[PDB]
Amino acid sequence: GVVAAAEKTKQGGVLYVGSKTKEGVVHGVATVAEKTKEQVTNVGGAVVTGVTAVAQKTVEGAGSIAAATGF
Amino acid sequence: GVVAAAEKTKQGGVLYVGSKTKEGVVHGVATVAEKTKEQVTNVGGAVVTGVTAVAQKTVEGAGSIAAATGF
Repeated sequence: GVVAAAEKTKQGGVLYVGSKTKEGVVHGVATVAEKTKEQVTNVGGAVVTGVTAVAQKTVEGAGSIAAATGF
Repeated sequence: GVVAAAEKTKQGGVLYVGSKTKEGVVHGVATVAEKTKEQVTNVGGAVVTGVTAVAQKTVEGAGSIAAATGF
């Protein structure tokens, strides 16, 4: 069936961000529906979201997503 | 100067409105500014405002508006 497996076996830079916004509306991962059966959202990584969203070295590993929606 | 005068000396229909809206956003008389000196709004009549705004025989009289904005 639906199987997810992730293995991480580890045997063994200036970033300046400046923002100045008077008004800001930010939407990240958004799923919108009126009539649906399944609305599954799977997050294995990063969904860093904001007016000044900064992501630095977020997803650096074994990630597995298995979805069997429907049937 | 600024003078307003109104005199009303009175010496002596089926209206069916049906509305069906799932979502409604209604704005009537709206004045929007970021930097202004005067923002005067004068109402002598009717500003009937709504999702199902109905006006029937509203302004039937002597109405006077005198505005001396500025100078």
